[PDB]
Amino acid sequence: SRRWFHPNITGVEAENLLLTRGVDGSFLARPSGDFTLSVRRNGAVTHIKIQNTGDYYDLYGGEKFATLAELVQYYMEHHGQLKEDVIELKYPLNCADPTSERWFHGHLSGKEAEKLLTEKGKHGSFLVRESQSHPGDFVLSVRTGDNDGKSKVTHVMIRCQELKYDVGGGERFDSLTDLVEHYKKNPMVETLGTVLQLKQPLNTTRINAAEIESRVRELSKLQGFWEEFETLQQQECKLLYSRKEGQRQENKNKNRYKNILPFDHTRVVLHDGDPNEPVSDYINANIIMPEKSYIATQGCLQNTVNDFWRMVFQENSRVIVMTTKEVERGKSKCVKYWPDEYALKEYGVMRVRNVKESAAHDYTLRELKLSKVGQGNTERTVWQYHFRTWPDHGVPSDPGGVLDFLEEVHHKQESIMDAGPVVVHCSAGIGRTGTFIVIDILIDIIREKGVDCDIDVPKTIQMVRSQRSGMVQTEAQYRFIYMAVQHYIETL
Ligand SMILES: CC1(N)CCN(c2cnc3c(Sc4ccccc4Cl)n[nH]c3n2)CC1
Repeated sequence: SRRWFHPNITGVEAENLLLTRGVDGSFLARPSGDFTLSVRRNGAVTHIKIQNTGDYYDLYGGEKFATLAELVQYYMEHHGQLKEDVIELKYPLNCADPTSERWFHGHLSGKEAEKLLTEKGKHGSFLVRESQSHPGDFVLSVRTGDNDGKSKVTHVMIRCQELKYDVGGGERFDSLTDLVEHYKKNPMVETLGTVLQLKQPLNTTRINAAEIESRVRELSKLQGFWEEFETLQQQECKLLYSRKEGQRQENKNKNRYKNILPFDHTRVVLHDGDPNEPVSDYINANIIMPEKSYIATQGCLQNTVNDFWRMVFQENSRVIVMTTKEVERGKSKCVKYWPDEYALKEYGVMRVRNVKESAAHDYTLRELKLSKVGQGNTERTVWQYHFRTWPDHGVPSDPGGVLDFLEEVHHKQESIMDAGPVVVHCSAGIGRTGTFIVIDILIDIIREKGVDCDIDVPKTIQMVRSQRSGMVQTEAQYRFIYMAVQHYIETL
């Protein structure tokens, strides 16, 4: 449900909430790109800092995580010993705000809402807005139907009385979300039969590509970007798919970050593994396919370089995108899994030759030759695109170089008949990596359909996040994906 996240409270409001409405074990998370976990223990409120500069959520005195929901789930089911004394996350302190619900539109007239539902709704599309006739109340607007008169818009008053909500009779809810949830499971039936089924929120995030700059300006006033992003973050609770294989003891040492793991149902499975190793089928990587496909994976560790090259070989991948230096801020992010220029190396049963490096402003290109040892004729060229100028924290101020990069990469991939997924990695393989993949997916739509096409940035991000945890980490990357797509639209 993710209700333990309060998008707009203060520290003192968080302590007050935990001391007066929580008990020991009660907790909540809140933003300050930094966040805080606030936890009551022994009648006192502690605040634990979470940092995310773009690769993962770094929790002080804890582990690193792909999403806040996975962070909370870990410390609520595994012990994870969040210590400091031990800090236990027992009871979510739920937030009642509706401001990051997909169906909440706050300020919105009835005629604007009828038009929105008319132009872009279907039977069951709905939304909730602030009542204008009755200050303080709210309105639920639903579309139902099959301009032939076969459809209609129905409005329903939501009374707000003593901070509780109701539709004029029956139960009174502590939040608009509790009311919507309730009347989603138990639809409202009009007198003459029509059941007001709340099937899906009206989609407002989808735009036509030509109007990108207009939306980017809309999102840049008072900020709209943060609202839209945090409404996406609110959807991360639906993506807690199992990641059992990555948690196996034999696979623990193959994870760069212990708790950042691939979903079981999209992970890359490696076959033809030597039968000597009990578990030879595992790597930290997920197939990403827009629903050109991709593999999103972490930066190699010394002990997974051989498994990485089994992946590349097995999937017929011909292009690798690296978006990290080998070492950043003095810390290892990816071991050097390719040979020096002109050299030849064996990695297990795989052999790689670095044929030639080419240096451009933002990136180096390494032309690798990959084959299986003892089996001539399996050789194929793999092109390694190594973006080197990405900032250690945050994102670039201008998307130009990233776009020139992705364009080259796309043309290489397209030029190779029956090439496999493009491999993309950074350190953890979710933040820079998801940003680059999402940008590439959006640009691909436009490449094929021109500027006269529909794009939906959060929808695409959600779709990539169902295939690997936390794809796209921060609001800064979110804005950067917009800004990149804008700049691509204006170069055509
Ligand atoms: C006015 C608002 N308060 C409410 C409506 N708006 C949305 C709508 N949808 C989302 C998502 S998710 C998502 C989007 C598209 C398809 C599928 C999914 Cl799951 N994240 N943020 C969002 N904001 C903007 C802010």
